[PDB]
Amino acid sequence: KQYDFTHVPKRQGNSIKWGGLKEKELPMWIAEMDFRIAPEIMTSMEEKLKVAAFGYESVPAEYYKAVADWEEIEHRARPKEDWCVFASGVVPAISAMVRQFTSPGDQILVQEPVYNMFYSVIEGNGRRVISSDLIYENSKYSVNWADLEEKLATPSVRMMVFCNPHNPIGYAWSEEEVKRIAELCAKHQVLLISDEIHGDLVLTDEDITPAFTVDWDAKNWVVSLISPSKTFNLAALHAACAIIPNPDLRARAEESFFLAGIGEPNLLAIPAAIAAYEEGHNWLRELKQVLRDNFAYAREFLAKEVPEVKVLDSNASYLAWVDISALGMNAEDFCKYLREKTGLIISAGNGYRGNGHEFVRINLACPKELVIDGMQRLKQGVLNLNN
Amino acid sequence: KQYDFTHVPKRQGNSIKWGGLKEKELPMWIAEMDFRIAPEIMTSMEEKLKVAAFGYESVPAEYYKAVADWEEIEHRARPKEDWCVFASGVVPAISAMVRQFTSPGDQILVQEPVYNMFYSVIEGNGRRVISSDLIYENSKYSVNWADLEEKLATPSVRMMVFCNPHNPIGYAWSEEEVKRIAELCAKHQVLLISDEIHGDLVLTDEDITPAFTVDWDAKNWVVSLISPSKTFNLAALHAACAIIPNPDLRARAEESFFLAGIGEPNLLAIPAAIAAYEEGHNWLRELKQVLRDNFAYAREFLAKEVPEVKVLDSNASYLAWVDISALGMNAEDFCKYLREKTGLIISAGNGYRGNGHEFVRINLACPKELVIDGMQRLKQGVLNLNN
Ligand SMILES: Cc1ncc(COP(=O)(O)O)c(C=O)c1O
Ligand SMILES: Cc1ncc(COP(=O)(O)O)c(C=O)c1O
Repeated sequence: KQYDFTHVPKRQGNSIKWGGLKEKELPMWIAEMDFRIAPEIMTSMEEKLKVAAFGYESVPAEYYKAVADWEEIEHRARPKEDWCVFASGVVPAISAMVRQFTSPGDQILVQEPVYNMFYSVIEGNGRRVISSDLIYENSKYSVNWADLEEKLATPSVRMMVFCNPHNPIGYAWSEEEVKRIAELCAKHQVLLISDEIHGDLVLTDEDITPAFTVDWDAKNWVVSLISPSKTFNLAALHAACAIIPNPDLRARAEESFFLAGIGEPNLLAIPAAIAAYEEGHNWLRELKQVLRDNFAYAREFLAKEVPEVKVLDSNASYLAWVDISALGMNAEDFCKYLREKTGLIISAGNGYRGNGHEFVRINLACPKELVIDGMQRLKQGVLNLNN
Repeated sequence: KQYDFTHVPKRQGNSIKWGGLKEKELPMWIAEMDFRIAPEIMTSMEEKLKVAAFGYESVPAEYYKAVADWEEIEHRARPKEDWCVFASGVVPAISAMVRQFTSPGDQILVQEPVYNMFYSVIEGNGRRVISSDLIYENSKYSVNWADLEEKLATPSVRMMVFCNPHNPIGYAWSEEEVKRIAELCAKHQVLLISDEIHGDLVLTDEDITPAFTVDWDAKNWVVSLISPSKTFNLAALHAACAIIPNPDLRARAEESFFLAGIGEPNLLAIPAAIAAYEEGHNWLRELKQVLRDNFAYAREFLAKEVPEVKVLDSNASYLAWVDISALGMNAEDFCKYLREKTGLIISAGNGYRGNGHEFVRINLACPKELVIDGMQRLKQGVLNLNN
C-alpha cells in the first residue's frame, strides 16, 4: 500500500461525524471516510493557498478535460467536454434543476428506499415525491417496471431523480437497466436526473453506466451528476459537475446554478477536483482493495456470528445495507438502543423511506480496526436484545 | 507597516480579475483586491488543510460569536448570536430570500444607481425592479423621501434591497438615514434586506449603522447581510452571515438557504471566517490607511491632471465612482476605448442603471504602484480623445 488507510484523520471540532462524541463512541453512520485524502489532492490544495489572495474564479477548460479524462479512464465512457457544467454540489444542483425544470405542485419520481436528501429537496421546493418502490423479496430489491412506467407516464410526473449507483442499497444498475430507464423517461417527456456520485465506487468487476452514454433517442433527456466528494472524501470541497448533452437544457441548468449561487467555484474546488480526476487513480485503486477487504470481513463475520441480520449483496458504495427485520424492532429504536449500549452509531434506515424501517446502514470506509470494533459492537447489541 | 500591501498576489490561471488578459493590461474593474490576505487568516486555512480529510461540517456557535465580537469591536453594534444564520454568500442569500419572501411578479425596490447584481437576482427570479432613484445634483446623491415612501406603500412592492454602505457610490448611510428607511419599511410591511458587505470599509471617522440595530418598532422587518469577502479579499471563500432579529423570518430564511444549497460551509469557510473576524482587526486598520492613501493620490492626481473627470466624495468602500459627464461620452464607449488604447480596464457605470452611463467605477484596492500606473493610463486616454 503506497497510501495510508490505517490512521483516522483527527478532525476539528465542528465535524458532523466526530464532533461532540462521547468517549469510545464509534461513528459509522454519515457517509464520509475515515481515511486521509490522496496526497496528490493535498498537494494541489497547498499549492493553491500559496496565492494568498482568493478573489473570483472562473471554471477553466482544464476542469472539464479532467472530468472527461477521468470518466474515460475509469468508466470507458468519455463525455464531450462541452457537456460539462460546474456546480458547487450534487444536491444543490438537483435543487436548482427541481426549480428550473418543474413547476410547484409537480411530482418528482424516486425509487424508495433512496437517499434522504432527495425527499428534502423535492418537498422543500414545493414539489411532490412519488415513488415506484423497489420490490424487496428474498433479500434482493428489484424494479416493478410496469409501475415505474405508469408513474412516469402520469402528466404531473415531470422528473425522475435516479440514484445510479443507488444509495442506500449499494446497487450499480446494469447497462440495459440505465438504457431502459432513460428511454422510458424520454418517451414520456420526463427529465432523468442521474445522480452518479457513487459511480467511482463500484467494487465488483461491473461498472457504472452513466446516463450520458445512452443513445440519442434518449440522451437529450438526461443529466448526469458527478463529484469527487464521495470517491475522495471531499464532501466539504463543494465541487461537482453536471454532464448535460442537451445544449439548451445544459445552458438553462448553468443559468439556474448561477441564480441560486452554486455556479461559481470556491477557492479550492477547481485545483482539488482537477488533481483528484487527473492524479487520483492510484489512490482509488488501493481504496477499493481496502473497501473490498472491509466488506469481506463484515460479510464473513456477520454471516458467522449474527445470523439474525442479513447484509444485502451490493456491488457499489462503501455503505452496507443490513436487513434487521428478524429483530422485530423499528430501526430507529434499535440504533438508539445500540448506541446507548455499545457506543456504535449507525444510520437507521427509516429516513430512506420505502422499507427502510427494517434496515440499518453501516459505513465501512474506515480502517479495518474500526470495522472489527464496529462489527463486534453490532454483535453485542443484537445478542443482548436476546436477554 | 506590519503587513504587505506592495506585492500583487500571483494568481492561478482561472482568475476573473487577472485571467485571459493581453500583455500589460491593468484590471481595475471587478471588486477584489490586489493585496495578500491577512496572515492570521492564511494560517487558519493552512492549519485546516492539515486535517487531510474534509467530510461534513456544522456551523459552530463560535462562528456566530466571532461575528458578534467583530460587529461589537469594529462597529459598536453587537448582534445577538441567535440572530445569525450562516450563508455561503450575500448575493445567494438575497436570491434565496427573494424567492422565499416575495411572489413572482412582485416588485422589489432598490435605489438606483446600485450594484448590478441586485437587478440580476430580482429579474432573474421573475420579480420586477422598482427604483426610487437617488437624486444627483452638485456631485452628490440624495434621497427623495416622498418618492421612496410612495413606492414602499404600493401593495405590490414587497421587499427593499438596501445597499449599506451603497455601492457603487461608496456612501455609508447615517444613523438617521438607516433608521428612517427601516421605519418606512416597517410602516408599510416591506421587508428590508440590508446588504452590509462594504460595512467594514468606511474610510472616514464615520461608521455603518447596521439595520439590525434599529429599534423594535422596525427591527422585526430587517435582515442584515455581512461577509468577510469584501473586507479581507476572500470572494472565493464563500462565507457570509445573515443577521435576522425576527425569529419567524429567521427560521424561514434559514430553510431557504438550506434548500438552495447555500446553508452549509465548505472546508475553509468556518476557520477562515473566524480567524478574520477574531484576528483581522490589525490588518484591516492597515488596509484602511493604504486605501486612504490611494484615494488621496487618485483624487489629487485627477484634480490636477484630468479636470474633465470628477471623483465623487465618498466615505466607504475601495471603489471610486468617477463622474465622466464632462467627457461627453457614454461610459461604456469610454471604457471600451480606454481598454483598447491604454490597456486599463475599469467598470462602465451603465450596469448600475440610474445615471451610471455618466460614471466609471475604479478599484483602488491595489498597491500604489498599480494606482499610479492606472491613473496615468486614464490621463493618457482622456488626453487622446481630443487628439
Ligand atoms: C446519492 C447521493 N447524492 C448526493 C450526496 C451528497 O452529495 P453533495 O455533498 O456533493 O451535495 C450523497 C451523500 O454522499 C449521496 O449519497
Ligand atoms: C454591494 C455588494 N453586495 C454583494 C456583493 C457580493 O458578495 P458575495 O460574494 O459574498 O455574494 C458585492 C461584491 O463586492 C457587493 O459589492
